Amino acid sequence: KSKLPKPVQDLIKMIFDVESMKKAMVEYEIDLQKMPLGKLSKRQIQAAYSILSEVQQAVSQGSSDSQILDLSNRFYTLIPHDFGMKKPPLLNNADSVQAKAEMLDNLLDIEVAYSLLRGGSDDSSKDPIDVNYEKLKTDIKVVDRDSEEAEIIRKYVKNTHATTHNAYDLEVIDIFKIEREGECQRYKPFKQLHNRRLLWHGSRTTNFAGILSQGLRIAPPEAPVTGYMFGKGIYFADMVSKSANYCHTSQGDPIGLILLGEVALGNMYELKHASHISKLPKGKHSVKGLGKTTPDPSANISLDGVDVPLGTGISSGVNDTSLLYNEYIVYDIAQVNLKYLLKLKFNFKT
Ligand SMILES: CCc1cc2ncc(CN3CCN(c4ccc(C(=O)NC)nc4)CC3)cc2[nH]c1=O
Repeated sequence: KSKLPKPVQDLIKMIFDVESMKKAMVEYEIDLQKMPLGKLSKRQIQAAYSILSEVQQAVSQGSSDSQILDLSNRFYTLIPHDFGMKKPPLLNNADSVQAKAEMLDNLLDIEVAYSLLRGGSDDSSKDPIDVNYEKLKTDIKVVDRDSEEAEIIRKYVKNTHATTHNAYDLEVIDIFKIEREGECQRYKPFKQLHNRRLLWHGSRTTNFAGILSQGLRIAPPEAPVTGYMFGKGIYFADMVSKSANYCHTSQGDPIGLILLGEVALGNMYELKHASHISKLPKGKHSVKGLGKTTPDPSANISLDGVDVPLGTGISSGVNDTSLLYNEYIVYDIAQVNLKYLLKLKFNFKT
């Protein structure tokens, strides 16, 4: 029987749950009889991204519905969807391509989780919770509720829930301090960069075995750059609720997981609207999508030399922006050092 703290054991059980992975695939309208969890592979996902790229080239060039049909059908051949004996919906627009690119990004983390469960050894004398914990190659410690770091984190949660995200409220259940093996070494060139910020990154519970094992990653070269607002990078928010929406929790599944990462932003490339960029302009280290609302800059505090933007939301003074709240994007995976993982209870008001 595991000697791991009970919150850590509950975390491992949550993230390695196979029925949750199947549920996530059904939510995507994936046909599990044709493409079960076990048959998902990086080469099939990468091929589907390439087809999505072809569909997008065809839509941006103003092709007809009759022209696009063959391209759209190719995507469904690679990733079989649950439509029985009916014609699947046509992928003939930017929105349809973006939704599919987002689904494939998730499949990449689901594939990692399942490959970890299937690729090791079987020993009945060991607690499977300890076996699965070791597969993450991440030290996970419970942060003491009465500590200085816990007070800072709870204040960040309490102060940055947007009024426009008021259909639910958040309750912090557990705060974990995380250290992925090799991440500190990888982060070393960026450890003293200016503008290092502690930012949020939400994801579905089914992504976390992938995130803890492999870290936050960028969609592969096959992925269409136009399927993401600021291109292919790692996206973060300074408002807890903006990132909590990416957990995709519901009344039927109200427990989510959210990360706090130290992000080396350096010289920010400030943008108000979509820019499907491949690379950053010379001298820039990140993109800052300018929101209408920002946490109050005078309330910014420091936690182990990193800026924590935990002030309540105020007007940024930015006009004519596509964004209600800020977002930060890095285009090199080495610019992120994951620090904390929070288990949240979503209390739905609807
Ligand atoms: C503005 C705040 C914000 C934005 C946000 N945007 C997207 C996502 C979804 N997430 C993107 C990365 N994704 C990949 C998985 C594997 C690979 C891989 O294996 N690549 C090689 N790549 C990509 C998994 C799905 C979550 C988000 N959370 C937030 O808080």
